[PDB]
Amino acid sequence: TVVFVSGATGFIAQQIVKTVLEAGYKTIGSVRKGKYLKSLIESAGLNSNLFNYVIVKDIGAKGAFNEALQAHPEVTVFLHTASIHDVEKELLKPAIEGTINALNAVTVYGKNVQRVVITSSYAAVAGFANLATPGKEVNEESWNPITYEQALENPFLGYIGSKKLAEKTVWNYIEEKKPKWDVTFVNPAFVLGPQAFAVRDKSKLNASNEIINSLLTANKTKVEPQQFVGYFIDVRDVAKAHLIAFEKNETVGQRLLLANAPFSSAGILDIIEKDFPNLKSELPKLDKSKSPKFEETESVVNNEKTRRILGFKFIDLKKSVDDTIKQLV
Ligand SMILES: NC(=O)C1=CN([C@@H]2O[C@H](COP(=O)(O)OP(=O)(O)OC[C@H]3O[C@@H](n4cnc5c(N)ncnc54)[C@H](OP(=O)(O)O)[C@@H]3O)[C@@H](O)[C@H]2O)C=CC1
Repeated sequence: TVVFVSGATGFIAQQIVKTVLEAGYKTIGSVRKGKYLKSLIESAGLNSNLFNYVIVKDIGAKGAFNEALQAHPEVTVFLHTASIHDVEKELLKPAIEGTINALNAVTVYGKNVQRVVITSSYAAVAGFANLATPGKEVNEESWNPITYEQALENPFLGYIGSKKLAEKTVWNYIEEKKPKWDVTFVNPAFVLGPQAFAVRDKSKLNASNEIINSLLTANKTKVEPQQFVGYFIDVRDVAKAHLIAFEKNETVGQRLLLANAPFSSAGILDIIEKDFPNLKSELPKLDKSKSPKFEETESVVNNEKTRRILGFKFIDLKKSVDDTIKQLV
């Protein structure tokens, strides 16, 4: 098998590129640095003859992957991973077009592709903010009731909208165009965990791991840490689920809800104080009033279907946080 991965230099994608190579599959990643990632795998001890790369400056531009799928027609898996606070220019339309630019380039040029795995999100599963359904039931088939108009009112709700709607463009495409490849959706919740190989900037991680990292850099930046609630998932569990999304035949047309257990910025902090006492002078005191309560925004995730299909045991929060902190010293 030959697995293509868009935006390979990303947080989840680097873990995706890693666990695939550990399964012996070939890999071909996209890059905006190609030697930054190839020097990373070989030095990591991985079996390093299963990876090359392509250069793609932008995903939201038309035909972004055509010359990538016209230089290598051998690919048979497409892992579309590349897709918070922005600048408030435009976040919705490039997110839906960036996906469409790939569904138009995988169909028009990549015909050796059989399975496509679109990395979506839990934001396309349950509602946020004014559409919060606290205490209510959500599962693989549930959908965020947010609309395009109700989105991009916030860099937060806009990201929530841009992720719920970009998955819709795949659902509309597979029926409007009726392609020859099969689709699978991996819907990761709040992804935590350590980098695939090596951290590059210890002061700022990805937007998701800053949930952990802000607790460390708070006393340096003198920034009161923004607290969060919701469901977490370890980046290694998401990486393993992306393989099952194309290696297994029962994941076809399934929205793999990649959520473990609830979490909280306060709950994550307690793990760091116990397992890393040398940091007790670097960890802050969280305000009990600034803390969002769980039973108020988040629904009840019913991913019983996904856990049964994945079949493996996920990484607990303690191991996820411990492995995360171990990298940043
Ligand atoms: N907690 C989480 O991590 C969550 C993850 N997800 C989804 O999973 C995916 C992985 O995100 P994650 O790894 O955590 O975050 P990162 O920011 O680390 O990943 C971003 C990736 O997308 C690429 N990219 C972004 N914008 C562009 C662009 N305009 N043109 C080309 N490439 C671009 C980046 O390439 P480069 O870095 O080289 O610029 C990078 O590889 C995302 O699509 C995210 O929405 C879903 C829900 C939550």
